[PDB]
Amino acid sequence: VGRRALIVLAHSERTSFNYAMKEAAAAALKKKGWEVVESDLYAMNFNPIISRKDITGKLKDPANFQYPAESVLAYKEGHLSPDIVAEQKKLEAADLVIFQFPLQWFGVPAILKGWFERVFIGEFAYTYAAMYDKGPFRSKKAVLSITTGGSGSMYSLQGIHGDMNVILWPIQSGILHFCGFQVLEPQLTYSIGHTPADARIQILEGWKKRLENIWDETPLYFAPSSLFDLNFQAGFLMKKEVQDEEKNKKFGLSVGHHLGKSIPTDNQIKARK
Amino acid sequence: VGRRALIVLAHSERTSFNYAMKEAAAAALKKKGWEVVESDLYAMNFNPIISRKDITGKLKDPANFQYPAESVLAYKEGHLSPDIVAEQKKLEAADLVIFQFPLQWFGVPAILKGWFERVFIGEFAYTYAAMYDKGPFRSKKAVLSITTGGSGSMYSLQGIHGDMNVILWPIQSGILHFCGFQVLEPQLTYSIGHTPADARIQILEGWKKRLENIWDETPLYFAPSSLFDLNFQAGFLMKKEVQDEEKNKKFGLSVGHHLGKSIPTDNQIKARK
Ligand SMILES: Cc1cc2nc3c(=O)[nH]c(=O)nc-3n(C[C@H](O)[C@H](O)[C@H](O)COP(=O)(O)OP(=O)(O)OC[C@H]3O[C@@H](n4cnc5c(N)ncnc54)[C@H](O)[C@@H]3O)c2cc1C
Ligand SMILES: Cc1cccc(C(=O)Nc2ccc(NC(=O)c3ccc([N+](=O)[O-])o3)cc2)c1
Repeated sequence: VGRRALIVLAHSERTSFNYAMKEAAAAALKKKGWEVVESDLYAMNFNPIISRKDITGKLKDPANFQYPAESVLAYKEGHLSPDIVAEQKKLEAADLVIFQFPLQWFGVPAILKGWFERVFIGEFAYTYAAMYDKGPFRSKKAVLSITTGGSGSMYSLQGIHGDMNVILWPIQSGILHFCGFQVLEPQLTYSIGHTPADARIQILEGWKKRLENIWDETPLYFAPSSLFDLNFQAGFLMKKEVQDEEKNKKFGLSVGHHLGKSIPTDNQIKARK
Repeated sequence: VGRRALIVLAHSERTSFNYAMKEAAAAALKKKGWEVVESDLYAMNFNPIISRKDITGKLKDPANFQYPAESVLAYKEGHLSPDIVAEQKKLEAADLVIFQFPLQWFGVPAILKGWFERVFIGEFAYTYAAMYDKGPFRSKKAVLSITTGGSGSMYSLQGIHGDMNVILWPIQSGILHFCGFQVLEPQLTYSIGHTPADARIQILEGWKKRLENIWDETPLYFAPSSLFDLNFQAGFLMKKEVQDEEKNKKFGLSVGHHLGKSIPTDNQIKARK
């Protein structure tokens, strides 16, 4: 159990179900003796774009600009934009991280996809040496909590919207696990434009119950980077003895590591593997 | 063949490979007698956030705000924000649509993920009746062209980054096909931070070759919405006779329609199915 957390609301409104879920998250963690940092994004009319004005001091190369390179430099010295630096020390503090938001266009709203870019800078958040489960934030846990337009049958394995494990891999593995996070199961509060008034409290209640023993959960299964060739000459492929083990096995490992086989369904939604 | 197009650069720089790819796209289409609209996003320091100030006139409900509902209303009358309306008539004009950008955090940069939200409004872009291949933009074609941090072996089926078909479903199906677009194959220009100076011309050349007979291509396979239960009582599931046809078949249909089976690999990258 850890003494700290971070919540990130990503909806304009303070009337929304997302706000209520955040205030429900707040009151829940506050009730267990956790510190609850809040990066209410829309409230702090946050910057979502990457111009060259993230870096404070002189540009090392102001002719052609690799933002990748010029950002990494700016961190280690200590002259980035301090609205990035402010948000960074919350993460160094916070053991848990909760992202509350709506699914609009099969992904996270624009204002969080700018948060991810500007804050998660190389060395700080990710390295191309310290990757995935070896990554900086490996001693942390992270959770998603989404508010969907369609129903839960639409995003089934055979709904028109297709699988939901598929829409969570880009995020839960590609961002959170890539930095280090032991990604816990997400909270899929579907079709909220239909739900009754009382069932928009049952959801808010089941959330608070869940948040009690949240650190003591077991996270989702991602093929650990102990199973891979971490050098860029072989091609960063999966280790060659482990390839033969899975050719007698029926499923994949993750969604992205389907291996052209069965997807162990609810890989990104349930944890028991 | 159509007499129009639209390109959307989503990188700050005009030195970038993305800019060169856009200028290469521009000169290519201009050479074939196509009109080339350009929404150079960073140049038009574009708005990526959704506040309530997209709608011009009075808010129908300024107590609790569904942006979904208040946006749809605002379109059909004709008093949205005109920087949205300006971008919209380009789409009504443009037959083809090219998205040039970098893959940062397993997806599209923040400034395009705001473009998608504010411009693709209900009735205009998508409907919950006219869905997918029946959708508004069904008489149009759309393409992606990406610039990646890692190499092409990393995003193989057994690389640490996992599949690339998996990272393209959220976008190519969940955005473009959902509106209508017959999504043509994407342009995966990998690891550009390593590439030699001359091979950063071979790529720019092969692009221009490809753009000549681009409309005469055959698009990617997405399970058409003729195969689905388009009413929200059964649950928007796949039609019940078609379910039995695929239980004797070995592969899935799409990535999201894996059906817990093999993924017909390069579903989102090659077209022959
Ligand atoms: C916060 C952050 C997170 C990231 N996360 C990931 C991740 O999770 N996974 C991942 O794989 N990558 C990641 N990346 C890396 C990202 O993919 C790279 O930024 C991008 O792929 C590299 O292209 P670029 O547009 O940034 O570079 P460019 O600015 O396009 O550099 C390309 C070079 O080609 C030159 N060039 C070639 N031809 C021409 C021409 N005709 N005219 C002019 N110049 C030319 C340019 O001058 C330049 O030097 C991340 C980057 C950042 C900043
Ligand atoms: C009752 C109430 C009040 C205020 C606020 C709220 C709320 O959070 N609404 C809400 C409900 C749903 C979404 N997501 C979508 O609408 C949506 C758009 C496009 C897609 N898509 O194509 O997958 O899904 C966003 C906000 C609900």
